[PDB]
Amino acid sequence: IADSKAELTLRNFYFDRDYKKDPYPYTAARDWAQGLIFKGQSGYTEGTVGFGVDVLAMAGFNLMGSRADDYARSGLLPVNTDNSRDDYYGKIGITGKAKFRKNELFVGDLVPQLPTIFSSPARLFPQTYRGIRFVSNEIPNLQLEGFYVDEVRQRDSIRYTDVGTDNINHRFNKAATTDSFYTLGGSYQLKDYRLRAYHAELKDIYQQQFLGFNGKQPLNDQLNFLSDVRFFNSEETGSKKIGEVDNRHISGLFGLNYQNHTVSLGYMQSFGSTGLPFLSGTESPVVLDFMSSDYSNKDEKVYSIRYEYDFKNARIGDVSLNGLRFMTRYAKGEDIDLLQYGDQRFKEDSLEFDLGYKIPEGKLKGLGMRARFSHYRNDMPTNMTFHSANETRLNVDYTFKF
Ligand SMILES: CCCCCCCCOCCOCCOCCOCCO
Ligand SMILES: CCCCCCCCOCCOCCOCCOCCO
Ligand SMILES: [Ca+2]
Ligand SMILES: [Ca+2]
Ligand SMILES: [Ca+2]
Ligand SMILES: [Ca+2]
Repeated sequence: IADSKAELTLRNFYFDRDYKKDPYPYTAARDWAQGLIFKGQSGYTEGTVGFGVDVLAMAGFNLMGSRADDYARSGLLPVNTDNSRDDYYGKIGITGKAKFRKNELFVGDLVPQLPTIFSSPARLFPQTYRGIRFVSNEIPNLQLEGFYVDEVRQRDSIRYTDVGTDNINHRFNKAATTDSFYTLGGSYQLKDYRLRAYHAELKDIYQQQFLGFNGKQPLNDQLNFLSDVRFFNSEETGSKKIGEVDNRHISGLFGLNYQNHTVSLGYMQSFGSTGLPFLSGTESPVVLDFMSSDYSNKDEKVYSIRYEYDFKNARIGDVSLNGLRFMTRYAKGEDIDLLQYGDQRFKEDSLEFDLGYKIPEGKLKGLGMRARFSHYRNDMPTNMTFHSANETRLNVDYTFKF
């Protein structure tokens, strides 16, 4: 007990991606949902080997009634083959764990957080996987980790299904599934920088390596230089169920932080015969994580700029603004090759705004609210995955810690 941990989160999420050109038959992807999530992580039994258990429990509700059925699926709620939402969905993940010195083994339901396998947090509930995770912290400053998983339960699903890939913008021959995925590597923490390397195989689909670093380095007493750089290398393997895969992808975001301001510039580029592959049900793993597209197409070059302010030291009269944060960012992607268009190339851009407030003290401490807006355009054909849209996400969350 004594080192157990538990939290209960209540979430209200409205999602509206309002398509500019109403690609028949939908005017928007939209849903309004509420969710409860319980996350419990026990400590370990005493013994040379210690044992414990972790649990994740999720209950979600539709707040739009049958009205929801006239819109394209958001991902907040399960949607049936006639487009009707399920009005309620519930699901439980359990994990058994064992520890020997600073080595831990986890078997069951998992929420991976690696560049080769990163559970999507971007809808109501987390994506989860079923398998085995091993983590060693025996080496100071280095965390070694691996996953072997064979099923995935998507954020908007109550069922485990086979691991695999989605087909974004017809990037590959098809979306495919398979029976296993494994990844292993490590993360090394320096004073001001973290360095990471991982290898992954999605059986008969692709192999992928990652190298990356991120840091926050003081240039003097008041100015910090922030960096996050990610490199992927991907190739097809085995029976090559999605066909050729041939990609290198580099992305970086570089920022200056001064007196609670941050200004950053971002760059991405894809190289190779294809775009970037990654697991189904989740966002691209590259540095720029925008609302309305993955920005990860074959040959796409991406330029971005970002501004943020943390209002920790700001006030409006007697009202402290601590717990307010503002961000805005713009990205443009060009030289997009959709493969089936000869020498034609495509382009896309996004202007986003993000305002979040978390109550810092008092009775309502822990209550958070966020509003995000994206104006997204592209000149891509109508059979592609992402369409010009004005996208709004509104969140109100409250977490109780036990
Ligand atoms: C209720 C206010 C919501 C405001 C949202 C828009 C914010 C645009 O924000 C940037 C705000 O920061 C301006 C303050 O300038 C201070 C000067 O430099 C040092 C301050 O730490
Ligand atoms: C839409 C334009 C891009 C963002 C520009 C922001 C430029 C500065 O705007 C400041 C607006 O005010 C925010 C409210 O600030 C309250 C207190 O800040 C106190 C700083 O000590
Ligand atoms: Ca519309
Ligand atoms: Ca159903
Ligand atoms: Ca319904
Ligand atoms: Ca090849």
